[PDB]
Amino acid sequence: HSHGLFKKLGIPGPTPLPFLGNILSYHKGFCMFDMECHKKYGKVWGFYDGQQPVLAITDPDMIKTVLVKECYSVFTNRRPFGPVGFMKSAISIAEDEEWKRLRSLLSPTFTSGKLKEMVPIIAQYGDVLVRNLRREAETGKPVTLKDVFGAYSMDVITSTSFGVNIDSLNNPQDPFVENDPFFLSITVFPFLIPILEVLNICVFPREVTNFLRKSVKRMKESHRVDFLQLMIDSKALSDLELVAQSIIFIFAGYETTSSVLSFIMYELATHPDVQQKLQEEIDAVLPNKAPPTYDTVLQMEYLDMVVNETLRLFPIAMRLERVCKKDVEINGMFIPKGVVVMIPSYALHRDPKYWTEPEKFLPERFSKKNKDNIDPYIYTPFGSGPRNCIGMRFALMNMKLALIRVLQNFSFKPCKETQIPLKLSLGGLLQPEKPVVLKVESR
Amino acid sequence: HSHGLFKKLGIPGPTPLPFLGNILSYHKGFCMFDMECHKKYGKVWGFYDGQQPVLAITDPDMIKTVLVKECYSVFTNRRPFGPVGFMKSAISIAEDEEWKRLRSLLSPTFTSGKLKEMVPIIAQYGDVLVRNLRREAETGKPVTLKDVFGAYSMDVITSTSFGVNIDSLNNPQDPFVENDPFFLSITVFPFLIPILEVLNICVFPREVTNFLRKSVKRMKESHRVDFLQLMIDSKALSDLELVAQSIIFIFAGYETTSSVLSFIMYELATHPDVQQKLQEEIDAVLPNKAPPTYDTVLQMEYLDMVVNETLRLFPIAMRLERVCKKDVEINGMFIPKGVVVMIPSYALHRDPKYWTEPEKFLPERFSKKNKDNIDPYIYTPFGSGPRNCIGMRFALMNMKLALIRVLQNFSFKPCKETQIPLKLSLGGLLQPEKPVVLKVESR
Ligand code: HEM
Ligand code: HEM
Repeated sequence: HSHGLFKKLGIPGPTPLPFLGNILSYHKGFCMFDMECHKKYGKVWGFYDGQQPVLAITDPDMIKTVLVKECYSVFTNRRPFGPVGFMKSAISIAEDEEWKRLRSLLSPTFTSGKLKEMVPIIAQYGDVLVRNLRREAETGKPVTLKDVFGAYSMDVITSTSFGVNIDSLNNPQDPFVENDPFFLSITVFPFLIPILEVLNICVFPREVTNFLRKSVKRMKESHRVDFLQLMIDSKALSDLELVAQSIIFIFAGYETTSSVLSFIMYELATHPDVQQKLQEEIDAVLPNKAPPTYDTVLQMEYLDMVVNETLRLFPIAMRLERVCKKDVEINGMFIPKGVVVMIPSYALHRDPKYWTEPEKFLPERFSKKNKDNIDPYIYTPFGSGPRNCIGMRFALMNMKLALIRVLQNFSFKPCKETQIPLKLSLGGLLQPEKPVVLKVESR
Repeated sequence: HSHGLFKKLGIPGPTPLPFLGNILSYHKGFCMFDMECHKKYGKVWGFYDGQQPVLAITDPDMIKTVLVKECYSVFTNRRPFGPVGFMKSAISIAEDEEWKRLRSLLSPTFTSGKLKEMVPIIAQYGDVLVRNLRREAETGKPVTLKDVFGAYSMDVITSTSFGVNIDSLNNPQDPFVENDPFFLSITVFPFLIPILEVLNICVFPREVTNFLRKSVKRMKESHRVDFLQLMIDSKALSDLELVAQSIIFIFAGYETTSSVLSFIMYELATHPDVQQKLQEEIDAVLPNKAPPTYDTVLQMEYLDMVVNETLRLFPIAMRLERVCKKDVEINGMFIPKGVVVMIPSYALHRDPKYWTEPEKFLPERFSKKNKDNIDPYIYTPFGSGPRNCIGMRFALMNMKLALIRVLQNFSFKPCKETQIPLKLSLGGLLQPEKPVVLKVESR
């Protein structure tokens, strides 16, 4: 019974219940629980995910020590969840030297030279997204963004990860990836995890994967550029190791790209002045609906300010977590072994200590005048340090290339069904209660 | 399902059954299973303790690499058993840097200077053992050795570990330590170990310990020398850490000292020529039943030859085990991570490759002429390397000091109930089927 740990260290926090800990406070959500704790407990507090002590830090120098300084020594891996199966070889689930080999083997896949080669492929579906948009604009009714953006993010994934060119929205019969009530029990009962592993049970639907893996056996052997072809050229890797990384690239590129693009278009439709100014910049850099290029995207500054400010209001990861590998003492406080150090990214992005009017959508926070006054460890939408988001530059380029072609042809206004203000899904995922619906008018 | 590992590496061994592995071959015992495997599979073979692959090595250079060379790097810890409770801080159960701190903090307790201070204490009970022997000799009937030796080993433990002077055989109402059907299930079902730990269940009777711990709270604080006083003088230790080590000293000093002394007196009674020659040397170094001292024991060579030769026939540990911490390659073979490397000490001590007439009791193998021709890694009754038996010199001095006072007064002859030949307990423990009973005559 380690529930007396945070009071044995003099660290404030909510009082844990037996077995459950503080998981009953998650009825508001992880975001609201972190904002309420940071408000009443200060810079450092602790809580218990069942029997697992979780220490939350908000000090920028202390965050820098965890994410960047003592990364390879103390804070190398995140906390493990339940039955992972063969997915233990995922770069995000790998630990210690196992991860260092994968992070070094997959880093060249996200080079500035390799990414510029991917711009023409994902810009093709930017035209396909407009094709499905023009129809759902000429059909004359509000459009659910997560459908067209989910299809776009799916098409971008398949062509960049394997090259299987599909129109996910127009070919939904073959998607082929249409893929609390247990994870609440799994964290309070971590002793049941080895039982599910020996039963071949996994948190992911285990019957999947196998149909995505046998497709790599025919195309890897029996001039095209994609994530797969860049991994085969590369001690050396395994065939099953190649499958696990491609699965984590789809999960990290599907729900993330669509949700952020959904939050962005919600902020643009609710702020026509920002949408008006952004479309003027898009028309200025790209005259007469010019095709967006790699060098063109990296020039539009107001587009970068819009993407950065929406990621502040909605950091879809919510938290940054590291596992304390041994008894250490960082920046003046003692961290015992086994404690999960957590960085509340959502709570820090809405703190009046660093942001003026946190609930407001003000893209001018990230202009070249005020961008220098932003702490790189208070604003971490992609994490930081050696274990940051390895697909950060790919996601930014993928999302912006869609925002240009979408705004080059359409203006977005709210509808009667648009949930204003937007209510964050009290669930576990950082999304909105009711899906975003907007009016799409042709320019 | 890792049962194809040893055949994926080209390593011979018995074919494992699902779930069970090769545990059904333990109906003969660990000793006979290791002798049958070393006979038909050669220098290296592998088997499965349920789902745990165990690689057995017999090459002396390969044993030296595991026990001595790559000890701190690869082969640092032994395999873990079931619910350990607070006993995870035991030096023998500790792992990695946690063990290095305990092995360094407890090594001075077994110094040649500290041990010579313990000789007068354990020689006192050598007189008490003769006192109970003279009565059970004058009572005129065969004597069960494990009773008088178990009481002697218990009295030596209590006085050396805490100083509580008792006559365990004459005060058995207050001992106070009178302390397969589950461990076979626990190794085939290792997924049930975390369940027993969270239920406060331990492999040891958990209701014990607590009554031995509250006695240290009154005597540690509220000039005497013992194992306890030598540990208090000593980053620094914890109070609960001091309790765990004293428990492992009793378990390692009770069953081991009594059983080896039981095997020795069986070999002496069945070989009167060895008992006659040993008593003549004891009378020569110690004239007229002289009291044995520290320097006297280290002079009797034939006594050392008798103790060493009995430990060859009965290495009560049977096996030496280390856990492979990472993928390595020792002396020309690849050892994957997680494989338990095992040294069959019993099988090596009875191998005709290094011993002539292995089943014979010939103390002349360890004379100063033939002791140089014995490989220190084929004969390992106390292990080897940094994680060898830390109480080796204490056990040798404790057992010899009893053998001198016992043989200074009594001769030992077999009886009608003496099991000849001695049948090793088919159980898990390295002992004899039926307890040893001998005739004790006064000189
Ligand atoms: C808007 C889009 C995205 C956001 C906001 C985002 C955010 C994040 C964050 C906050 C982390 C944790 C960083 C840390 O713990 O220090 C992370 C990790 C990671 N992300 Fe993303 N991500 C996005 C898209 C992607 C994409 C498109 C990919 C791949 C194609 C990707 C692959 C990964 C991987 C593999 C990791 C784990 C890296 C490791 O453990 O070494 N992410 N991401
Ligand atoms: C005839 C008596 C004894 C024999 C034959 C014996 C044998 C052994 C063997 C074979 C090992 C394993 C070595 C290895 O794995 O490399 C061991 C370990 C150990 N023994 Fe003994 N032992 C005896 C008595 C004792 C006594 C009297 C004590 C303490 C008072 C003791 C304390 C220990 C400890 C603590 C370990 C584990 C050391 C570590 O893990 O670092 N043993 N013993």
